[PDB]
Amino acid sequence: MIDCAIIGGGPAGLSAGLYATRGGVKNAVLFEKGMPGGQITGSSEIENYPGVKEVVSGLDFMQPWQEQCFRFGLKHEMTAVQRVSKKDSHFVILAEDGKTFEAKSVIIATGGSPKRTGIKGESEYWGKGVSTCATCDGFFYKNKEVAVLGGGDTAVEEAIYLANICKKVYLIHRRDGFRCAPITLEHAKNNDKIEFLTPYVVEEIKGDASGVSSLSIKNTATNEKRELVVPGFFIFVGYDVNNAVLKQEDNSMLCKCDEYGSIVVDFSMKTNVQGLFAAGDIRIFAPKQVVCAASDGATAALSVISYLEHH
Amino acid sequence: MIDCAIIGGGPAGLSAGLYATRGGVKNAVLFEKGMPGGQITGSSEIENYPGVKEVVSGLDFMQPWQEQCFRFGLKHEMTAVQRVSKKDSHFVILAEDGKTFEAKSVIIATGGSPKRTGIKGESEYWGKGVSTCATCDGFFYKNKEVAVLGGGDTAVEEAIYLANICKKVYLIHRRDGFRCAPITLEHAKNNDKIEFLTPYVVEEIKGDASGVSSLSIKNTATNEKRELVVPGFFIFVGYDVNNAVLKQEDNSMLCKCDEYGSIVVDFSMKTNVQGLFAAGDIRIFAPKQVVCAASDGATAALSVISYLEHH
Ligand SMILES: Cc1cc2nc3c(=O)[nH]c(=O)nc-3n(C[C@H](O)[C@H](O)[C@H](O)COP(=O)(O)OP(=O)(O)OC[C@H]3O[C@@H](n4cnc5c(N)ncnc54)[C@H](O)[C@@H]3O)c2cc1C
Ligand SMILES: Cc1cc2nc3c(=O)[nH]c(=O)nc-3n(C[C@H](O)[C@H](O)[C@H](O)COP(=O)(O)OP(=O)(O)OC[C@H]3O[C@@H](n4cnc5c(N)ncnc54)[C@H](O)[C@@H]3O)c2cc1C
Ligand SMILES: NC(=O)c1ccc[n+]([C@@H]2O[C@H](COP(=O)([O-])OP(=O)(O)OC[C@H]3O[C@@H](n4cnc5c(N)ncnc54)[C@H](OP(=O)(O)O)[C@@H]3O)[C@@H](O)[C@H]2O)c1
Ligand SMILES: NC(=O)c1ccc[n+]([C@@H]2O[C@H](COP(=O)([O-])OP(=O)(O)OC[C@H]3O[C@@H](n4cnc5c(N)ncnc54)[C@H](OP(=O)(O)O)[C@@H]3O)[C@@H](O)[C@H]2O)c1
Repeated sequence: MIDCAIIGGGPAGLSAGLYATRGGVKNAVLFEKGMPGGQITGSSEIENYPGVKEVVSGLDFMQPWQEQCFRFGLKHEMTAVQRVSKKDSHFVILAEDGKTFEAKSVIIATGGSPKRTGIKGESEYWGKGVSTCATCDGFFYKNKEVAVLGGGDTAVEEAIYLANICKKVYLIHRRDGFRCAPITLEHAKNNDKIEFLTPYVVEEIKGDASGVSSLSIKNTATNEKRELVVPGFFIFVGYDVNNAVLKQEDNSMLCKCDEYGSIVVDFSMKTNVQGLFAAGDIRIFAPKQVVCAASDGATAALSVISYLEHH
Repeated sequence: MIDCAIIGGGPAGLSAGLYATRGGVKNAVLFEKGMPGGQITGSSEIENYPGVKEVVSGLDFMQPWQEQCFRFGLKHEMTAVQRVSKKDSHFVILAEDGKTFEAKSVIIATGGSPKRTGIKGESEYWGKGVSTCATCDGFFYKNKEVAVLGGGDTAVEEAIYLANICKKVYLIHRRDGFRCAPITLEHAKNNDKIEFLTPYVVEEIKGDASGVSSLSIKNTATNEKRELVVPGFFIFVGYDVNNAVLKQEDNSMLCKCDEYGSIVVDFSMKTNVQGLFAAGDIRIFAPKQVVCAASDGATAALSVISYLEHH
């Protein structure tokens, strides 16, 4: 059977594959439902991966990972995994096509999904002015004006963060009330670089081939419309980790997860199930950066190597 | 005063500097006693950093980090730091030459130090067949023979690791007795791909332009000398994390450390001291890889950014 099955081919899984195979794992298989690369391939520009000097698209950034991470014997399985289960001292991987695979160890590296809005223009402008990543994309708008959408802890915290980089932040939310921590709302309210736009909705994201240039917004109470001119629009309307593969036939989870469904790991990326590891945005307290996902992947692979030595 | 003082300019410190400054920290200073880059600059060949497909020396690998990590305003203070201390709500950085600097937050990124033997040829062939990093360099010797020096947990564990990649591992130690865990010695003694050479000392590491080619070894019970032909020599004769800057005037330690002196951190790279973070090989459970060190630096910088917003 497979020595290590890696579920997901974003930076976490790719790095895990590289490390596992270069660490002597003889039969490592990367399961990935599309082309490996993960979420960054949706972005028109990345500049914050340490050691990579030139600013390029996310797709171009991930291109060299394909040859490199497979250079040491990693195998690809292009399929959507439906379920990972533990059976005796190994794992059973069920694919959506009905195929089954068996593995001695497993690294879950399935990432997560920012919640989207379906606002007109969102799909076209995703990654070219529409972002869900303030750390990744904020600095591209240094001394420029941007808008933020949402009323939770993430939206308000990120508005505050962006206010220290951008000239001005328009915080757009569909009610006068917010569900973030009152203390955080207090801080945002007292920041002169944040302009609250409530109760508002965004009706259209406008731009051209080079990206976003304006938002059509509307006051929900008065129906007054306005065209807000900004090159960056940050959407923080929620988030869900991709933990579907953990769900067992009896509805339980494969391994321990937190309140939000993220996989609990220790510093070795070990779950509470022997031979099961996790890496990247799927795990608790993940920073949601490529370098961090890749580090988790490496760490999980090193833990797999140690586990397989004794098993 | 300085917003964030980053102590050490290896991949952890460099990545922290990049992230801190791209996150809007206006006055971030990287304290580094030499040229930034850290331990990888001793190696002649790196291939395992996810996303960098070219195989180049460690010095060349780190060259682009110099421009990139400083592109967003980071400053470099070229000095050896003697101590980091708390002073009311900020920190004082004391240099070995007596200069002092005040900072609002600090990231400790000082790495660690493998112990050197001083054996003839060790300096000459460092990073050219002499290594202290089995993950970094092991795979270069796939299906070749290598030697490992030392008799502790690290030497014997790494001999076992290398025996799963190499054709044969010679485990050389200056006594018949080992100080590793009993079960580890048992595993190694019963591994057919490990040959014990005890009690022996290595008198010289020999090579040519291509790197290491042989060792001169002496049996110290019989005084018999002979040549051992191997292209790779791994030295594991001890290790110390670089935690000297934590030691206070009153001999107390600045923050909580583990039994080996490594800094305790949470998943946000926070120590038990407010405004003090750590990153890289200095912190507990560090995998000792550039991508991991860089991930920690990024994470610590994100925590600095949040800290400074509230302070
Ligand atoms: C708009 C945008 C811009 C970004 N720009 C940057 C940036 O500038 N810098 C940066 O560091 N990061 C950037 N990122 C990437 C970000 O940091 C992510 O956090 C990172 O990609 C997470 O990596 P991961 O490997 O954990 O997960 P993901 O990237 O989500 O990868 C998971 C992979 O698993 C696959 N998968 C999931 N479920 C299954 C299944 N059941 N079976 C098979 N395959 C499965 C998915 O198809 C995907 O390829 C950006 C993200 C976005 C959305
Ligand atoms: C032989 C060898 C080969 C390697 N090759 C690879 C490889 O192929 N792949 C890989 O991923 N990694 C490689 N590395 C690097 C390795 O991964 C290290 O674990 C990594 O460099 C740790 O990074 P760090 O930033 O935590 O610490 P370090 O790299 O140790 O950097 C710490 C920096 O802090 C400075 N510093 C320390 N104390 C002070 C002070 N008091 N004042 C001022 N400055 C200070 C030091 O001068 C140093 O530059 C190699 C290491 C070795 C020894
Ligand atoms: N510091 C912390 O402890 C911390 C930090 C960040 C996140 N978290 C937690 O992590 C979880 C995630 O929260 P998070 O803010 O991502 O989001 P979360 O609280 O769900 O909030 C989502 C927000 O987006 C709004 N929204 C949803 N769909 C929308 C749409 N289609 N159009 C416009 N607005 C829309 C919601 O509006 P309504 O309010 O009108 O429904 C809500 O304000 C929460 O439990 C949060 O507390 C904690
Ligand atoms: N799994 C784990 O928990 C784990 C894993 C790794 C390390 N550790 C711990 O980390 C600490 C460091 O261990 P480590 O093995 O790096 O080193 P360590 O225990 O100091 O052992 C060093 C070894 O190198 C030998 N040596 C020292 N100087 C030498 C020289 N100049 N020439 C030849 N041989 C020399 C020593 O010989 P002598 O024996 O003759 O003095 C000893 O066998 C230890 O506490 C170890 O237990 C724990």
